Amino acid sequence: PIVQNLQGQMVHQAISPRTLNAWVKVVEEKAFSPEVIPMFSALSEGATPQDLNTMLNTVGGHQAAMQMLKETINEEAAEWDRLHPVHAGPIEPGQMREPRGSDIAGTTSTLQEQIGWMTHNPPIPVGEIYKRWIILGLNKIVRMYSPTSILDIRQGPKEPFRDYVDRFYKTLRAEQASQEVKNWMTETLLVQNANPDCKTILKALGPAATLEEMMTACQGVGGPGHKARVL
Amino acid sequence: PIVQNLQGQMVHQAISPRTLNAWVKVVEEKAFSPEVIPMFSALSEGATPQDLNTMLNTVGGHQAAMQMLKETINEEAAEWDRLHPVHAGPIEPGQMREPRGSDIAGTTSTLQEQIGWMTHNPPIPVGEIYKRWIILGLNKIVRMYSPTSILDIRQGPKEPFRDYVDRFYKTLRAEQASQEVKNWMTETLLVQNANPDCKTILKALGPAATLEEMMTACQGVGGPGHKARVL
Amino acid sequence: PIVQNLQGQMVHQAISPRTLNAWVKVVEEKAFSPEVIPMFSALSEGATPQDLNTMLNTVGGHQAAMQMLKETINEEAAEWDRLHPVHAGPIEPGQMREPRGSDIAGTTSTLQEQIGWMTHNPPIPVGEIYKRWIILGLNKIVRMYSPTSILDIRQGPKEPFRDYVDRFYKTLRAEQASQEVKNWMTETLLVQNANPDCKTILKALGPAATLEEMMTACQGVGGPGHKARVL
Amino acid sequence: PIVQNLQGQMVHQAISPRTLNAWVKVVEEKAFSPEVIPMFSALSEGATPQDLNTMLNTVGGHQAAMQMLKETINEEAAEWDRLHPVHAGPIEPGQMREPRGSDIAGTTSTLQEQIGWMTHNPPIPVGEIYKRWIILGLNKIVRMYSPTSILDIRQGPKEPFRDYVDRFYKTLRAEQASQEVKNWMTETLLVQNANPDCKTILKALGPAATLEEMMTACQGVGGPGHKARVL
Amino acid sequence: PIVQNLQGQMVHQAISPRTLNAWVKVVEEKAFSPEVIPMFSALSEGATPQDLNTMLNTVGGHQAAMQMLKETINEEAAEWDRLHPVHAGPIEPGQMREPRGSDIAGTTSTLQEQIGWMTHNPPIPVGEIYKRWIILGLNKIVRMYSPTSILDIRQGPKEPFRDYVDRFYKTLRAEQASQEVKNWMTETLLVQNANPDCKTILKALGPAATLEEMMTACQGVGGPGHKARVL
Amino acid sequence: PIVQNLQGQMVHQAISPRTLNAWVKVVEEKAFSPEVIPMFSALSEGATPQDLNTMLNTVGGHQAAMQMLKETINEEAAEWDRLHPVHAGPIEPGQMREPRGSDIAGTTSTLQEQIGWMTHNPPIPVGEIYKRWIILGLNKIVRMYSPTSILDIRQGPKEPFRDYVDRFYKTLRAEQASQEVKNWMTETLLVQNANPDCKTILKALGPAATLEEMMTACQGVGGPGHKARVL
Repeated sequence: PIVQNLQGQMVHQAISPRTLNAWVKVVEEKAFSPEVIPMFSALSEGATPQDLNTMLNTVGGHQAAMQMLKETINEEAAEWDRLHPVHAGPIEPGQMREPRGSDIAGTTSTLQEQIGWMTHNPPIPVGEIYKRWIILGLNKIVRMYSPTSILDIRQGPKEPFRDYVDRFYKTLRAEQASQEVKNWMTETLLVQNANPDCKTILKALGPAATLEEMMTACQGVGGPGHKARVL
Repeated sequence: PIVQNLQGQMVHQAISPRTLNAWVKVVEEKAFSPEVIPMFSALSEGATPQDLNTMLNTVGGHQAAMQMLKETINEEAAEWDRLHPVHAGPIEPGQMREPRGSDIAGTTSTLQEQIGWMTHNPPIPVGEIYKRWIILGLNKIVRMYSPTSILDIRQGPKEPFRDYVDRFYKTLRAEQASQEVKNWMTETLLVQNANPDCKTILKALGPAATLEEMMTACQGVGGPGHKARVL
Repeated sequence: PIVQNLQGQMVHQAISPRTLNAWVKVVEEKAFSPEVIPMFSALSEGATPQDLNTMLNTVGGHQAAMQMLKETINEEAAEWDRLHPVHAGPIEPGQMREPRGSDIAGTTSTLQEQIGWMTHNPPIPVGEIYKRWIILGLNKIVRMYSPTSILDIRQGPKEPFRDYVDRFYKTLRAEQASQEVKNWMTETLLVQNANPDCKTILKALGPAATLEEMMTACQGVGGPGHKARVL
Repeated sequence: PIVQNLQGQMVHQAISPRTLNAWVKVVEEKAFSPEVIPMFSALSEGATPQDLNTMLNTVGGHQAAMQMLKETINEEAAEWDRLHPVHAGPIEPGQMREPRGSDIAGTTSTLQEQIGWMTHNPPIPVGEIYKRWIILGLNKIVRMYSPTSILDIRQGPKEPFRDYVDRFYKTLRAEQASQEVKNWMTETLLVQNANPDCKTILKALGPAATLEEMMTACQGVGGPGHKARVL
Repeated sequence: PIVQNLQGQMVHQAISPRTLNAWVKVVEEKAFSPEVIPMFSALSEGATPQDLNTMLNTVGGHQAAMQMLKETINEEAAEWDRLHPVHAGPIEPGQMREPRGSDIAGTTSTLQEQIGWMTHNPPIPVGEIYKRWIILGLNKIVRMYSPTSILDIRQGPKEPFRDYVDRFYKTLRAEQASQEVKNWMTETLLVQNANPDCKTILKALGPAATLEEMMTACQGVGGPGHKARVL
Repeated sequence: PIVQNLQGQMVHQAISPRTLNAWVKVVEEKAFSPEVIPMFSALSEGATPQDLNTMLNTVGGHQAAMQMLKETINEEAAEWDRLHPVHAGPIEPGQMREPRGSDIAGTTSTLQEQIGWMTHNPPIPVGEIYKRWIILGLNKIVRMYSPTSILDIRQGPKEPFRDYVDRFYKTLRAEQASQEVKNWMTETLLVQNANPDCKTILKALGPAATLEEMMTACQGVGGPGHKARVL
């Protein structure tokens, strides 16, 4: 990784292998749940492409999904090669070469080379770009492997609103369709697939009613207060 | 995180996945509680608004909680909107631009602008501002996860004052009413829903008497259904 | 806490959450036992009032004992407030005002200000005074848990004196009895209800003995359990 | 190792027992998996040849395997001596000299010379060469005691495609055949040993198509839902 | 404990709850065995009496033992008063006072007296004085609660000499008698209580060979099953 | 123990009982074993001779070999002391004395001077000498506890040159058998009861074939060695 807030010059610094074992622990235990991606976002911060392949390639398991990840990163590399014109040397003797797509994967590049483009005036953030390609591919892997579908989250007759919301959100989180697509569902579908006791407050009483009145909706067996269950 | 320092200039510091993994170990295995609030408060000390977000976005479980937390912040963001001036003349120097409420909450702002506002004279304490707005959504969660309802608890007929007080005090604290109301729970309701030996001792002891005597009451007695006392 | 202890150069450092979480687990597992009291003293060493408030209120242990521990902080600050009458209240740009009861607990006050009384000449011992208010509150909770009966610990005719001496020193650690009340019990409990062969030996010794002499005594019971030199 | 990032990068740090225990656990779970080579690359960041020897003899299990690895070290160490005619400078330690393949494997060298060499201008990268020799013996064991032959795996009779390729890509990963054979096995052995109506889909999609289109196919083989993670 | 020795700026530190949880697992495990005497004596070199009273009162079990430790300390605090009275010569304002034996055990002294005496030149080391009454205390508990005799150990018929010699040296360490007597014990009892076939091997080996020779001879009687008994 | 992260200044901290205990945790659980020696090196770099004396005397187990090691660390002191000319100074302000046998072991030395020597420029490394002395005692306990009699390790009559490896190389890790007589073990004894096909491969290549060449020889008997090493 590269560190530049301890003193004002960039210096390279080793990865802790314990953290790698913890990232392995989180995808070994929790798999393709959309919550894992935060640990990786924290992992990949302030990295090089050499740190990034180490991070991608420490996950030994899940190789269909890693091979889907590998296809997504090859297609962004390949996009990068056809969106530029074809020459890639220094503009003038003694200036540096231009980043290729494969250099961004650290494939055809070495640590000093990647870091001199990161420290140059102006720099090219090849590490943050390679992290994007993984992060797209993680967002892809969570959706592909989600067991539930966001239109068919439907509220039972014995299920609290808070329990419905816990099923809806996680599934909504793991689905990869757009932000406004996602907000539009929370105006529509969230109401639509609610049980009539919850839906009755959400349609008729609307914006006027308290947040609390909605979150304690469809929980009235035994009156106020939350109900202890082992599940 | 950030390193404010004794006489040096304040400085940014490298992300910890081990803090992050450690934080949601409480959410996953202890759940949300008044007891989380000073651990979260000590854990989120020295944190930027972006570190605060990384921590909250990690949380996978608890999504009717997470939605209660987002909504409860949107009131205090929109409160920040009208406090902010319509016109007051020229923007201060030594700061990148001037924030609005989303820029406080790390939402729209870059980690340079955030530390920029801290480094300006005087400081804008964006992450300390935000740190309460989370605690308010935390407060709201505490009132949606309460399972003891302050009227309908009582002391059982021969049950310890030690266990009753634990019963009444931990309920009282999560109840969201004014202190004058909270004092009425302890003045009236308390006595009343206590069994006759614990009220009778409390009636019998004077105002400068020991609480070590009150706190041992009702251990090895028969109470209603089993007594021989006429009162 | 404060670091550079007792040296003319003291500076505050935030408590690690790992340290705090060690104090939360120490408290949840060992509970309000005699053992945990000096464990609190270590952590209290150079704690501020503002750390001490965190330590007291972050813990998920029995609340009726915590409420009497808090009610001793309230008794001790109205006593201090009784001890020193205080002239002139807070003013906005002021410094080095007199410390009220509320402020020594850290309630009406802020970190920089608490620091101000500790770095004064000669220094106020702001956390020590509050620290002593907690230690009393601890000691009172041990008297609530005390065995009802000292006369039903096992003290029959085969029960050995060293194991009985544990049974008694644990019955005493809970009671916390004065040297004049212990002098009554060493004769007419301890040495009286010793097993026959050991009490014959203890009748020759007499009960005014030291523990070192009492433990040295008892060679003439069968086997090696009571002997001080073993063949 | 040196993990130093401030100053002249010269201050050596001791490797930790705790880290070497977390490493020893990985060998206990997964000795023969290629997810170990990046964990071990991550553990050998910044190592001296003393440290590399400490880490090689920390593993106690897999006797024949770590004595294959040591065979492999000694072969390259002897390769090195007939690759280089005439080693420059003293034949004895502790004066300016060319490290032999034995000084490189740490055997005739000292930490004192190993730091001299790594701190030289240009730096002589003894802990990196010694790393690469361990990596070459480690890959050979990892391929040698691999559990799966690529040829003998097949799809199961009422089995999905998703768990069949979960194994096939992971098996193609520690495969010893070169990329041109690896693409023939992808091209042929995948779709040869696929079950008949998936073979249908495979050939209908063709080879150039995204893997993601194939990962959503052959799911009605598993039928109705009955075992996935609860939201 | 006192840290940062020999730079010209001594520092004091405090003991973390996680350290304390580790300490009292170890002291309650090894209370009656000599194993405890090095642990205490190492931590004395860096401990104030306030540090040593922390290590004493956190242990939490063995009340006859651990209190008799404290009685021994107050016994030897009394001794100190009449072996050296404070202040035989002059005394004046601004001069550092002589320690009393209650100032040694920390009971009457402040922490600044205790660091002040220690950090003088030639030093007054009150931590090293207090360690004598501690180590005496430790020998009194392990002497009284260890019933183990050097006079009942022996080698059975199928017992390895290495197994007998290891138990004998462990019971030798436990036995409190001066080295010249122990040299006698090895001379005599160790040959005398050895197994006849092996008293013959030692008669054939003679008296002037090494400890390595006795324990590597005379082994392997235990059928196939011998491997469980010896390492 | 000492720690240093920066040039030309450092921090001696007091010995953790947690880290003392880890060493005890390796000895109590795994005893004397090859991997004690790595772990012990990784631990002991920052340790003073007083740290190392604490680690030895805290052992409670394996007491006869702790004596064998005590004799070994003492005779190495004697060999260091005897074989350099003696000109043994006193404690002299601003002059460093010449380490002698007893000084290297802490015996006739004190904590200031142990930091002194270890942290000079160029260093005087007494704890690095003292490491090697302890190590040389430990090779003897291991060599006693490890297997022996390389001649008696035979191949089953139905074995296909394949399963002897793990006991055979454990004995060769224990002490190295010389290349001619290890050829002779292989040619004369080891292959003697073997199938004709394995006897034809072993004689063609010679007794000194690679462990890679032999484990990939004799294919498809189904004998000894046809089990998984990790499952």
